[PDB]
Amino acid sequence: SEESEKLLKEAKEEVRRLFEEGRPEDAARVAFEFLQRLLDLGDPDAVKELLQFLRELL
Repeated sequence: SEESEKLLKEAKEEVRRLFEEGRPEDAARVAFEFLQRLLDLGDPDAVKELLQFLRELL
């Protein structure tokens, strides 16, 4: 819902800010943590959107 929507934007802006500073492995741990959250929230569209957001960044 709104909570999935807020977490999704936060996931995008944090994994991007970690990637742009270095840490290719810290940025991926935070994405994997955020993917599982949104999964358990029951929002597969939010995990699908985050995954597409990440692939384009790399």
